Amino acid sequence: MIKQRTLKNIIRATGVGLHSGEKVYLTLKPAPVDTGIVFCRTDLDPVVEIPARAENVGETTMSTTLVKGDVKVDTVEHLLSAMAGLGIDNAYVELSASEVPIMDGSAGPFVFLIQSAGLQEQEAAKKFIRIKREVSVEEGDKRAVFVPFDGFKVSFEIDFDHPVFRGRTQQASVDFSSTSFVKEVSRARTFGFMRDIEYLRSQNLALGGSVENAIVVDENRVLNEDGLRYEDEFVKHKILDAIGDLYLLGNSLIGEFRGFKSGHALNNQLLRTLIADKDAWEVVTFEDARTAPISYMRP
Ligand SMILES: CS[C@@H](Cn1nnc2cc(C#Cc3ccc(Cn4ccnc4CO)cc3)ccc21)N(O)C=O
Ligand SMILES: [Zn+2]
Repeated sequence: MIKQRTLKNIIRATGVGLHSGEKVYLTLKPAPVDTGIVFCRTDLDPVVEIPARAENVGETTMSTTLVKGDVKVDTVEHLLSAMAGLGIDNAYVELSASEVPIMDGSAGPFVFLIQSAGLQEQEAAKKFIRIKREVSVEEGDKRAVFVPFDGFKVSFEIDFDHPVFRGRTQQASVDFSSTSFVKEVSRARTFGFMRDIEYLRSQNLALGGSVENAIVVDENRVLNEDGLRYEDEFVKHKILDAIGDLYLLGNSLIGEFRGFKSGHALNNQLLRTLIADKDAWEVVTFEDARTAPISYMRP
């Protein structure tokens, strides 16, 4: 059987919210079978619980925000990507503030935190959502699509408005084996252009941002002293974001995602459209892991 997974132990991290600039304490707690990823705001009385599900998304401007009443959890995409990548089904994420800490701007520190706490396989079949039919959404020149594929694959194209490393676009495609996410995606940091960042800062946004958690591109040159972790780090980061948004389906996907200048807003539109189109998907489990189209690393 491909089994559900949780953490073996509680683990803690601290960081700053990139948007809010607030110091936040993060606790990952093990959870039992069929819990899913549940976020909680520990700083509120009573404590408020928000399942990490498409129906709980309230804002998608520059990050995915979960909302329940007037209670928000901002920037869930990078932590959710790490959980998707490692195959964590069940976890409580307890936050002392309205934003997940940015860490280094990738999923790398979250996958390390999770793999340090250890993975616990549970005595229940892991649930997958299979893409049975193509589903697509467009808005102007932007496109996001689910395509049937016996496995998990994510393609992305981004269009910069000017030349960066002497071209206007980057494309990447990752056909996932057990090991692809940690090695080729997890370390891809978020990025901003200096002129955009200057504008975001003027409007009192990106208050936690720095070279320590973001690639800063001034014109066509990277300002970060040590440069890039991958040649195509920027498009690999959009693949990271997309895997985090896809996990709001609450079950691991069997199929292909393609993004063309997509972002959190259109990614979330795709998810809502797929969820509505019940003939395009079906929940499945694998009692024989050897015949399953997706493998996870050993726990
Ligand atoms: C959760 S992140 C999101 C994409 N996203 N959205 N907003 C963002 C803001 C930034 C930033 C930044 C920043 C970097 C350095 C500095 C210091 N500074 C300024 C000028 N000169 C200096 C050097 O002294 C100031 C701000 C990066 C990515 C962003 N994402 O990936 C969603 O998925
Ligand atoms: Zn991101």
